[PDB]
Amino acid sequence: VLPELRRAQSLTCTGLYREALALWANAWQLQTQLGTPSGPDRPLLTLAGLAVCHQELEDPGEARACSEKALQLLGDKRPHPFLAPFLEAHVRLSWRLGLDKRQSEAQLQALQEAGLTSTPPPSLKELLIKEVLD
Amino acid sequence: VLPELRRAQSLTCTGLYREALALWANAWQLQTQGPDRPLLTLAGLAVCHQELEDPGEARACSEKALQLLGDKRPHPFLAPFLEAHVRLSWRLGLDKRQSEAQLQALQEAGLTSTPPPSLKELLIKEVLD
Repeated sequence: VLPELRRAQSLTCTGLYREALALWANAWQLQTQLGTPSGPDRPLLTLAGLAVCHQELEDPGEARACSEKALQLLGDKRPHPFLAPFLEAHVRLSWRLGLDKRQSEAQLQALQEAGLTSTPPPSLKELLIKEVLD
Repeated sequence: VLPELRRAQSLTCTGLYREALALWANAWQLQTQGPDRPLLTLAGLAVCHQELEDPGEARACSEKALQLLGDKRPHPFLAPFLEAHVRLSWRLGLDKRQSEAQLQALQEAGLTSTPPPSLKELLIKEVLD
């Protein structure tokens, strides 16, 4: 998705809003099914691209829809994918070193007791390799 | 920085941790010169330090990561987005009271600029390489 965002970004910065819009729009579609997102600065960047291009073009209605979607994402209690893998690595590394686990534990058992990550959470290594460097 | 990170990732997947650590660590101090590349480098360091049985460096790395993630600053996109929402709602004769109240509170507390940054500003300033 990043080569497309790259091009959409340059096009938008030059002022080719209509050319840019389609690129942001397909990148949005990619993310929304094939990942839901993953980590939410890229969705937000995409929606910012859409909102700007729609305003310039000017579908203020479509721009307002983009803003709504963004504010929902921003308002939702969505942890960031790396928070669970780090809590787990921190609980584990505290054991290896004979140190306290219970604030990192209690936090991982609240993300679990409220549904925000799996019991066994994803691991640092899992997310490391699955991350695309595009 | 990306060449160094993808090269580090592939050695980590290959199981060559000492080699990959050297790259992750160098990629870290080049970023010294949006928490995702940092978080990922720290995950690279924490995974390699751990495999090489340097658990303390790994825990240190994971400590920074938990710091970066505990950040209490508003998401940078929040204010630009409220501004856009208020402006567009007014233009279109729709309700802006809630979003405007939220923006005004951020402005009053000094958590954003008093005409906030625009969506275009953040679009420009963001780096994808």
